[PDB]
Amino acid sequence: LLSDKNVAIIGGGPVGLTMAKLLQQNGIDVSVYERDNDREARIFGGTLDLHKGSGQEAMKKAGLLQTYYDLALPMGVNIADEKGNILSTKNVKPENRFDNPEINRNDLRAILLNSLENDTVIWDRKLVMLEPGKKKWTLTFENKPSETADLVILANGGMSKVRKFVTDTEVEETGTFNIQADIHQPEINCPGFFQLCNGNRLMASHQGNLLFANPNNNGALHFGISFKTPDEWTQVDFQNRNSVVDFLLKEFSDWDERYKELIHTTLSFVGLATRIFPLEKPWKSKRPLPITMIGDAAHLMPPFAGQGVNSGLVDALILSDNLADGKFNSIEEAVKNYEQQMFIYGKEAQEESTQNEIEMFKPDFTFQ
Ligand SMILES: Cc1cc2nc3c(=O)[nH]c(=O)nc-3n(C[C@H](O)[C@H](O)[C@H](O)COP(=O)(O)OP(=O)(O)OC[C@H]3O[C@@H](n4cnc5c(N)ncnc54)[C@H](O)[C@@H]3O)c2cc1C
Ligand SMILES: CN(C)[C@@H]1C(O)=C(C(N)=O)C(=O)[C@@]2(O)C(O)=C3C(=O)c4c(O)ccc(I)c4C[C@H]3C[C@@H]12
Repeated sequence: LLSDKNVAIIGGGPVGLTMAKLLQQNGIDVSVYERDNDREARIFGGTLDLHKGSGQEAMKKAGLLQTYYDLALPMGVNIADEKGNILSTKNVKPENRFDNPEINRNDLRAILLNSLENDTVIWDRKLVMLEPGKKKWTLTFENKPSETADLVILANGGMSKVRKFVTDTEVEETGTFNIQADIHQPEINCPGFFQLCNGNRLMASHQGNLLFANPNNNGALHFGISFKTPDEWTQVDFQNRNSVVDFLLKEFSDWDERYKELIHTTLSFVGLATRIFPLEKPWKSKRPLPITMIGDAAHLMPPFAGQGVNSGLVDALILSDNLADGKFNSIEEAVKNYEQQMFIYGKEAQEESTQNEIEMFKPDFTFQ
């Protein structure tokens, strides 16, 4: 159905690599073009958890579920207030494979990459421009040779700049903001807080500020602080750690010293306004050649419903299935169908994540 043709996946995240695998195992010629310099580029962020009905199904179809279980770490959850512990949900042994197990992002990438043929991914390729030829797409990469493909799948994340041939829809800010950081040797560097986590994830919310932590992301503590974006904003510089610290100390002044210590020992902070790429409007029905989008390029949504990668890996599964069978008359029909399905579950997820985002920042929120 792609019989004499080649496919170009833009972006080698979890969604794009998985796409690559499901396509490659059906004999389809595919390349992944990835901005990052090489296999070993550190991916910043906390862990991902694949769910039994969605994410795990993609891995299962990929022959990678067991490997995901082997590397993934199930975790409990503690809910704390701006000092003490309010609930402790440890994982029960029949729930430990179950829509739980936390995996590190480099670990996940290493599983996917290893499952692929050699030289499927081409590194150090930043797609800047896309241009429709007669029977093929011409792809322009910063300071590197251009390439052509019959079908482009955009898997290049929520801030993809190369979406115009699918949709004119734009990324939007939702009104909240996130500060993320890693602490190494958390047991040395934030002892008291590491001891509150006690090997579990931790969440606390108080007076509009939400704190989330995972104490064991391959031995690093990853934490996030989220809040309604200030009307003043931006007016904090994420390059000057001092300006961030000062801001967080004002905001967190009521909180226990163990949380303050977290802000104190962090070397480097990443500030990111929550964004949504809303599935508000249908995508373009007239397109010059075959192109589509999966993952966060398709449906970037706030990270508070835990959804995100899961619906992206479902996109992978539905799309590859659709491309394989030759049930459809044309690539263009296969894409249309995938997109129809994705609009439905994607909108579901976006509503869930939006409503949770609203719920959580509602002034008097508590996690139970
Ligand atoms: C702070 C934060 C916390 C999150 N927490 C969770 C969570 O707990 N659970 C969850 O399910 N989701 C979470 N998400 C969402 C989740 O991380 C993403 O949904 C997932 O990584 C999306 O996969 P993706 O591969 O589609 O996008 P990405 O993961 O963003 O992959 C995009 C890839 O494309 C590359 N790329 C970008 N531009 C180009 C280009 N021009 N050319 C070539 N390559 C390019 C990038 O290098 C990257 O490799 C979170 C997101 C954020 C920001
Ligand atoms: C991205 N950032 C806002 C948060 C974060 O920093 C962490 C983390 N552990 O560092 C996370 O754990 C996070 O990625 C994350 O995983 C979250 C969830 O899984 C989640 C959920 O599944 C259902 C309801 C709620 I409500 C949440 C909270 C979300 C918090 C997310």
